Amino acid sequence: VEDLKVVRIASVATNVGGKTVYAGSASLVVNGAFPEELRKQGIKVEWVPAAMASVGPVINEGFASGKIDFGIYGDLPPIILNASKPTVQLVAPWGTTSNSYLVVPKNSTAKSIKDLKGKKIALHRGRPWELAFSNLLQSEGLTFKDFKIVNVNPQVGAAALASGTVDGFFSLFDSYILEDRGVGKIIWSTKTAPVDWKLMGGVWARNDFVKQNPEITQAIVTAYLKSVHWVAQDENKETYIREYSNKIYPESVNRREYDQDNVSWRQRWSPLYDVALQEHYRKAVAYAQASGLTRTQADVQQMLNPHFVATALKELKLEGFWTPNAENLY
Repeated sequence: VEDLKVVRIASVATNVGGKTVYAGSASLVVNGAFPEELRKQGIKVEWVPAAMASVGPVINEGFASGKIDFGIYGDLPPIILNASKPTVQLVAPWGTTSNSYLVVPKNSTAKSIKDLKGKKIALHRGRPWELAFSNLLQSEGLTFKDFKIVNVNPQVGAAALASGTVDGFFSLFDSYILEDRGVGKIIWSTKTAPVDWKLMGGVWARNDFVKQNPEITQAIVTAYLKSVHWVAQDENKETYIREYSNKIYPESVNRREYDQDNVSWRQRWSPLYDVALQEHYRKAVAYAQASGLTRTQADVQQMLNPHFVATALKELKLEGFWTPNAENLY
């Protein structure tokens, strides 16, 4: 019978064939040594699992009402929350969560986005990967104006491309299934893009919680990075793939997401607040407003707090384990 501090931590969760998937980082932290190590510190973690579209009325809302303290999820929601009012801080970046991919029907002429001018492209609007799409367009001097954008989820979009109902499909690693059923081909991917075009996020903390409890916040961040250091070693890549990845999809699909990438296995897990992170966040906040997800732009600086990872890396002797990325002069 101990005197524990209850710390409420949210994650995005999904039940697949009797089990629960958590968005990459969380599964490792929910299923690893993290809860137990915090227990030694006098901290009881309590999980607040959230279905993939309860994120607003459960996570952002729990943050808003102070009923949640930490949240392990993507950068898009907390950006939307923070625009309304500064509420939440990034205290541990989880690295780069996903590449994005351009897929064309198996028998297509198309070799790069240029070839799809005036064509139908299936894209789930208002999703983080829309930023990568926008970037790619910008990179080659194009706009949304130059395409008919079919706004559909990845499943409808996948079915549509397989049919030849669209001429292109922009999505994440679910794209590989289309290659496997022999009905699509990937022709572009963020594996050839700057690091900031990749999806991000991590461990978000309620601003008031941090201000009141720097010590506990630190214990969480230090404990988090311990888990991350463990998974970021190559010998544990296969364990991650088999135990902690996205089980909606076959292991080979999950495995291909990391294949031939310009970011190593270890670097995918980087918690560094490097130039490429800052830039991604600057870019993401601009896109959130332009796509009308928010009226306002969140102050990027007040939303990023590098103090805890800095303390943790010194404490864990991991100051040289990751390397900071610079601005990619594209």
